[PDB]
Amino acid sequence: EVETFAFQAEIAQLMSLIINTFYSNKEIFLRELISNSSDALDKIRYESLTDPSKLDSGKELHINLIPNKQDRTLTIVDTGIGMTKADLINNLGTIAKSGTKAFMEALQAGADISMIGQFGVGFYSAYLVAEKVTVITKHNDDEQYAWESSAGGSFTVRTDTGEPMGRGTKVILHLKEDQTEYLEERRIKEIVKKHSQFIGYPITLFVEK
Amino acid sequence: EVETFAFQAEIAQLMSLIINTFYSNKEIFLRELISNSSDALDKIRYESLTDPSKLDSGKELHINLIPNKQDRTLTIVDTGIGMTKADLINNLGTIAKSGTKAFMEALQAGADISMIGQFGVGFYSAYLVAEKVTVITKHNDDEQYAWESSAGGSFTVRTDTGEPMGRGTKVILHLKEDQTEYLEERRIKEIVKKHSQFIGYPITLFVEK
Ligand SMILES: CC(C)c1cc(-c2n[nH]c(=O)n2-c2ccc3c(ccn3C)c2)c(O)cc1O
Ligand SMILES: CC(C)c1cc(-c2n[nH]c(=O)n2-c2ccc3c(ccn3C)c2)c(O)cc1O
Ligand SMILES: [Mg+2]
Repeated sequence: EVETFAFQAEIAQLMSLIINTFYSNKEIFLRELISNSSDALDKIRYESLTDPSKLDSGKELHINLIPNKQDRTLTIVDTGIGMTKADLINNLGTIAKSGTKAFMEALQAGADISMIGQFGVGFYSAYLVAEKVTVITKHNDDEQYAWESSAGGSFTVRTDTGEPMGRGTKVILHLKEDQTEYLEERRIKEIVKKHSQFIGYPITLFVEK
Repeated sequence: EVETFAFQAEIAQLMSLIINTFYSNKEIFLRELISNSSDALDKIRYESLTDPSKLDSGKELHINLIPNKQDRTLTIVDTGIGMTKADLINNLGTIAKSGTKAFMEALQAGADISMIGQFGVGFYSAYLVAEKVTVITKHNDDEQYAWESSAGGSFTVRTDTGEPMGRGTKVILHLKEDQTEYLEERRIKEIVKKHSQFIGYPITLFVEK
């Protein structure tokens, strides 16, 4: 079964702002997702200091970047703590209602779209480049779930009974037709170096066949 | 009773690096602490969406900056989620062993001390300016505790039975004698504007009598 939900009104506003504001510095989406993965990795790392069994679902803490030119998708995989079904539905674990409001007030006072991550809602910058986003996630305390949205005010959640991930989150960006530069190896490397050079976990850029 | 602990060896190394490396851009300490407070505020905000009683210990989410020229202290107060005694002792809730190692490897590959927060250990940059740091914290699930360290490889934890804080964390920096500029109103404002201008919670700079 696929369940369909409406975004809270503030998030629907934020998504529409991101989709419809003219803003050419779109590459910041990657740093925001990589920063989310690092946070999730910190979370499982910290919990595992008190309970080492929480790593039975996989001991390696890393981030993988997977371009696919045939599907026109960019996928960011991490082996972080993942999210429960309730986390997914509660705006992907973000404080999105209050962060959106503070963010949009900051935009009126001189802030820039690239500061979206300082308000806890950097995930939604995926819609700078993507027409649709899928989040597949597995938390130790729950089953594997897939969240999906093409904006337009709604999102879906379903169980993901295919290939298990052990533990972690996979964000699949279905890129807009004019944003395929973010599938290019040289472009991804350039962005990682500029905005995410020194982070606490290995980043592996997959190459294509 | 005051209990005395030894830092793990990696943290003692990191603290010694921060204290003994020549590095003039010391003002970044404030952004790191303010960023920690914002994270803790995000935490209580997110938990309160599922359980509004978690705000019975105080509903306002903010950050206060308190200089005191007579005591030569700078204090950052937030009403975030706070920390338990175990969190305090487990390196202040940080992943400090693994973050320190990754950080110091990053320092060898071109990173700079100001990137300390990208490795989850920004708190320890307090020792750029402070000879001693006190952390007084109150989490909903525990009693009020005071953590303290003047570096030198050890720290103390005691109960703090004086003035309750409801919920949150107070970081008291006892400034080094040559670092009193960070008590000046114009200096604090300048630093907040440069590094922490757009964040999701109000920052109030206290003035002095
Ligand atoms: C939100 C997006 C979809 C996302 C989430 C997680 C994730 N897995 N487990 C977690 O706790 N997180 C996480 C981490 C940071 C976050 C939130 C919410 C707000 N911030 C700042 C959630 C991830 O690893 C990658 C991601 O791109
Ligand atoms: C660590 C210092 C002392 C500190 C902690 C908390 C705090 N209270 N409750 C929390 O969870 N945190 C917190 C927040 C962020 C953190 C950690 C550890 C690593 N990062 C990145 C801890 C605070 O509000 C202010 C602070 O300066
Ligand atoms: Mg952060």
